[PDB]
Amino acid sequence: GSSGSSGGPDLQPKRDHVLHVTFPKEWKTSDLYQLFSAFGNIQISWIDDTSAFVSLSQPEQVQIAVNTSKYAESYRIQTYAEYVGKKQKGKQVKSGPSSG
Repeated sequence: GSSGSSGGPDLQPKRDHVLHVTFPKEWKTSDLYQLFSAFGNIQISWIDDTSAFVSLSQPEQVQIAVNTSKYAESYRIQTYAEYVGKKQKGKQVKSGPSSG
């Protein structure tokens, strides 16, 4: 319990490198790594039974990782902002440059 409002932890930049991927439980760490393997060593974060996160080095890759999910129906990939957007939405016009 503490009073007053001060600073402390720095602020993190837009979560672009991160990608929200939702795959079926049937999947596994092998399916993820292997899939994204195209890029190389990555950090797969297990959130929920069907919720996972992906981390990349360069933003460019994002494009591809997104162009692949387009046709891919089994799984779905989207930008961190795009994903969260649904859950919470501040005050800023929204746009859907992708299916939807």
